[PDB]
Amino acid sequence: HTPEEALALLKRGAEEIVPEEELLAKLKEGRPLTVKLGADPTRPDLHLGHAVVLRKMRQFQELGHKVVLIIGDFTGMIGDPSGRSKTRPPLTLEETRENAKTYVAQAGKILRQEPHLFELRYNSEWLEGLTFKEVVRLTSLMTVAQMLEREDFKKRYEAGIPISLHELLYPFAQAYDSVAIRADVEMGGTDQRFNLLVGREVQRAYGQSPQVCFLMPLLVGLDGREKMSKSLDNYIGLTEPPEAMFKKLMRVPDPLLPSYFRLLTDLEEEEIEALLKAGPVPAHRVLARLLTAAYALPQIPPRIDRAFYESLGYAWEAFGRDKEAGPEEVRRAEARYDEVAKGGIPEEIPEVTIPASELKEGRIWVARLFTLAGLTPSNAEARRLIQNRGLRLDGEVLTDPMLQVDLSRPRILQRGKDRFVRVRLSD
Amino acid sequence: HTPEEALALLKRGAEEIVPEEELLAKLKEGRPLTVKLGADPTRPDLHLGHAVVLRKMRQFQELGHKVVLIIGDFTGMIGDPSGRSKTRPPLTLEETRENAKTYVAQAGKILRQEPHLFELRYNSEWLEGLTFKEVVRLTSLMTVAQMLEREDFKKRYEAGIPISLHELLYPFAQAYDSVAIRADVEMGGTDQRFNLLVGREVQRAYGQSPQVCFLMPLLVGLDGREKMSKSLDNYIGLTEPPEAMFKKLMRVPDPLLPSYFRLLTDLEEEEIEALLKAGPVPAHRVLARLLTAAYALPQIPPRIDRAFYESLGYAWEAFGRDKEAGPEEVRRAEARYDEVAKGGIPEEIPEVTIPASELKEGRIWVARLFTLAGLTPSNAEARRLIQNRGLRLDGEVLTDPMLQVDLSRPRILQRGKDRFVRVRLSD
RNA sequence: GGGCAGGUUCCCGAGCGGCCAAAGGGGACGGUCUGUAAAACCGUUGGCGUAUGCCUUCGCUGGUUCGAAUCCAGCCCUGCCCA
RNA sequence: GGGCAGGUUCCCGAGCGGCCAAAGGGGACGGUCUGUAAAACCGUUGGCGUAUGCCUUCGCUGGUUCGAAUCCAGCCCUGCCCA
Ligand SMILES: Nc1ncnc2c1ncn2[C@@H]1O[C@H](COP(=O)(O)OP(=O)(O)OP(=O)(O)O)[C@@H](O)[C@H]1O
Ligand SMILES: Nc1ncnc2c1ncn2[C@@H]1O[C@H](COP(=O)(O)OP(=O)(O)OP(=O)(O)O)[C@@H](O)[C@H]1O
Ligand SMILES: N[C@H](CO)Cc1ccc(O)cc1
Ligand SMILES: N[C@H](CO)Cc1ccc(O)cc1
Repeated sequence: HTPEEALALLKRGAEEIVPEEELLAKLKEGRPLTVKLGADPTRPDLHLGHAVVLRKMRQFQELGHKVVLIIGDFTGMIGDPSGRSKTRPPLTLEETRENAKTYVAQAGKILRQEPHLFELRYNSEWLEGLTFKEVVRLTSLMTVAQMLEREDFKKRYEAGIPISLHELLYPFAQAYDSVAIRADVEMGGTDQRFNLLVGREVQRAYGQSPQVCFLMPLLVGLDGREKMSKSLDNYIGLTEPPEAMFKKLMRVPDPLLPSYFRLLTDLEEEEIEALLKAGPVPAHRVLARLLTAAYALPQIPPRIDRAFYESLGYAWEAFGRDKEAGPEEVRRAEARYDEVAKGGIPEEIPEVTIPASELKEGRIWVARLFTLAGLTPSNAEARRLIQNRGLRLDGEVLTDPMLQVDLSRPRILQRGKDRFVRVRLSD
Repeated sequence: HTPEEALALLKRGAEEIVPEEELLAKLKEGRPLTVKLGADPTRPDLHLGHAVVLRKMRQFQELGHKVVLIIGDFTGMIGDPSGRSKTRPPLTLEETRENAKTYVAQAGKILRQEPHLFELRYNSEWLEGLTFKEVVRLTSLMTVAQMLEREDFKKRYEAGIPISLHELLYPFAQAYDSVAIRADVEMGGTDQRFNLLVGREVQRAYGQSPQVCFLMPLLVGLDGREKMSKSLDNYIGLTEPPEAMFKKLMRVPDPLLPSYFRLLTDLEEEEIEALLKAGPVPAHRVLARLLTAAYALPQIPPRIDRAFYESLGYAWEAFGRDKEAGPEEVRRAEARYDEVAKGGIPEEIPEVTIPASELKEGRIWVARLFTLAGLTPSNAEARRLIQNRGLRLDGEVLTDPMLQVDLSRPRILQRGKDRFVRVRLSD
């Protein structure tokens, strides 16, 4: 694909690219551009949200450009204020580096690892030794009125909500990473406009070609309103078992399916529109199958498309009705979903042995058992859950909080619609 | 003097000491307290303004405490925003270190140098290696709303006047210097409240006894309104020749004499009040004599008082009329003042030889001569000055801008009331 | 990144095509009155041996016209409103 | 540094001396209806082998009273107004 042609593929599904005429230009230079993308391991594991920007990076690699993944072990220590309406809490450099592990491992599910298209870097490499005098020069490149001109900060300032002064350095620390690696393009979610812009500003200061800001739409999380985030618990991990990933995707609030196909799949608007035709449930089945299938593999395919869907063994014309077809892992997944919907037990449930000592008088109080089992944070809670008709013992809905369970033979504990644990005597 | 007693001597003439009960306490610890006082050599030479805080430091040394003079060669690079209503301009670390020279030399005119009472330090020693991570911790000790709560910043922000973000680090850089040397007390002009307070804040963060902020009144400069400053050209240098120092003090606007005696001398309110009795001119004579006398010496006396005034040979009862009395240097000084008032020539005038080549046709144009002499920035100016009846040749008020001066024998050039230069042929 | 308002001489600031080295105010400098003060008042506030001559100064770099501080073009910087 | 208003449970937030493990709203969790969705509705929202018993939780540390989340004292932190 020639320049003019690449700028298209890339431009598709993208929120905004500014300044676009510069990306079109850089493409014409016939040399691997440097595509930057950082992530602050404040919490482990990546998720479908990240997949939004990562699949895009992948696509840049696919057109021969090099991607540099910046693991913000340092920045993550400071905490990125973008969005947050409250100072993010502190994090030690040892912590962020612990999380980083997951990020490296996991990025691979979407990114290419071939050395000429992928470099890994932790900004703590070049940021710890940034000198006080050097900082002063960065922070002198912008004015107070400009910082406060940010959505996030404005609101907070006006609302009289504390803003730690250090929260103002973050933009610059991120900005530097750009200079650090002469980035041609910095990838990002829309909530990174500001940071990506300060990146251009700081690059000029260091006499470098101002990177091309590439913003991707933000994927909304399972709650329906807020964006997917590791801190909001509304995400679908990139490395959850197919069972889990499949069920969660079956829960993506209806009003979002359109967005999910656009940001997570490669289906033509037409194919999407016709899917919603079949209705909500059917679409979910499809969306779920694709992604559970895709992320099941060691690395997703260059394109999650109608063909890829069919290559699995499904009939696009079947619109999800063809449950039987499909991989012997996505199958069982969708299968577990349905059994549970019906109110049946999942085939494979986690067993958890219970030391005879934990017994008392030969039995064990249901309240405590559910806790010893990790289904309830505590007896009191269990009790409460039971009064609320929320736990089941061997399929039967418990009703006697004082119940004394007999662990002679295994038992199948249950909490809510889909949390199962088989337990037995081991001691 | 016991603690309770010291807290008094010190408290006299001082703007405010906060928190006072802490200084009273520290005094009782019977151990040399650490009195901090920094200065940013943005421009060379100290002046009577500085003398305000320096004489106070001296007094702390006089009661046995140790003074640590911090030469802000680093801070001076950043630029202290206090007061300034516009970002101070940049300064290289090599520059500030050039100026520093003057400051060390000159501080001595007021400060004691005995090692157990005086230490010299350039904060660039401990500030250059302050790490980015370390900075983040300093700037996290305060909120935006608090920075903007400053007189200086508020005004500017509201007034829509640019505030470089780096201007916000200065407080912290100064604050650190406190931690750096476990300062018990930081001295300062009232325009340093904020900085001195952030110093306590930052000390707590580093688990140190929050220093005692000691604010001294600001001495107003010769203009009459604005405070004396190296950047406003309204100062009287601590190391100007007695001639100069004497004449400038004879120009201290009347409405300020009270302040000048209080901040620069050690005369009881009573003595001051009775001086103003004699009237303006007489008081000036006295004020001038004292300080010109005092700063004439290699180091001022512990107290510029009525006794010291008399020890010079003056009659306090004479109220300045006794012009003859006095040192053979302060005498000639006051003498030059008067001759010039009368319109006479000063005895000792600076000569400046003029290379025959500079001649043209045997003469030299008055306009150019005044420039070759350093009395006028340029011919045009000279011409203009002359049209304005502002230059004199040999006592005669020039009137012919095209005049061709004859440098056969010396000539006495003059610009305004008191700028004289004798010039002659040398080549 | 996008919209609008700004960028001019020491500072702030007016600026129209040629009347622009460029209004006014401030500051500062000279001067008068004085006390080598203040106030008031009167001037000055790009440079060149002395000048229908040239250069420097209107954010930068180009261009239009005979002629650009004004106009056009790209870029830089600030405030506000955005994102 | 000084004045005033705040600091309470996952969040925001009411709080009076004992009625406080502490109102209400949000979120979240259970449940009903469903499509393992939404909306609506009904509950839950410190812990302890099962409890006129104790502990943890009202910014920190002390103290008053029989009894403190409420009161007093010093200190910490935030917003506004100051300096
Ligand atoms: N839900 C999302 N949808 C789309 N892109 C996302 C989403 N979350 C994060 N990203 C992108 O991934 C990049 C890395 O995110 P990172 O984890 O560093 O911070 P974050 O925004 O706090 O993440 P989280 O959303 O997990 O809080 C972001 O710069 C953004 O471009
Ligand atoms: N006119 C003055 N009157 C009284 N104290 C002064 C005066 N000028 C400066 N000081 C004091 O001297 C200290 C050192 O001043 P420094 O030269 O570092 O900064 P500055 O305030 O810019 O000085 P300047 O007044 O020369 O601009 C200040 O912290 C202040 O305490
Ligand atoms: N700050 C972004 C969100 O956490 C991630 C990041 C982006 C760019 C970097 O150079 C570093 C981190
Ligand atoms: N910032 C003050 C005025 O210039 C001077 C100063 C005061 C304290 C220091 O630690 C350093 C400099």
